[PDB]
Amino acid sequence: MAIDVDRTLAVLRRKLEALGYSDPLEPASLQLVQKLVEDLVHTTDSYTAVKQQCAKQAQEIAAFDTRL
Amino acid sequence: DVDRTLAVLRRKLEALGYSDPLEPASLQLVQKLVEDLVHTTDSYTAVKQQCAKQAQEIAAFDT
Repeated sequence: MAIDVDRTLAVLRRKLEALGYSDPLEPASLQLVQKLVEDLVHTTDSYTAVKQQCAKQAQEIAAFDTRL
Repeated sequence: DVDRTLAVLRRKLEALGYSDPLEPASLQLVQKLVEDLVHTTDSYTAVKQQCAKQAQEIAAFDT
């Protein structure tokens, strides 16, 4: 997961130092920006879900404390 | 359309000796996206680890 982000940064960094991505209205440039946005959305979704998992587990843990 | 307004504005700025104004703006956007992407990924990983711990703690309560 962090490996995927790492790769994304690697590809991005190549593109920036590489030529042909200097024109932000070039389709390749706009889709590069679009990919990053979508990556952030998916990652933000996953973060939200795992926050729920953690929250449910905290509830299960606190449920034991009361049983004793 | 907005695309033509920017193209016109681009041309008039090249004439005045100014580089494409969209490029700097685009770079800043990417800067913020990268930062958010990494920050959110760190938090994700951190919570993901907290779940593992809690999972063990829950496994111990059972047995």
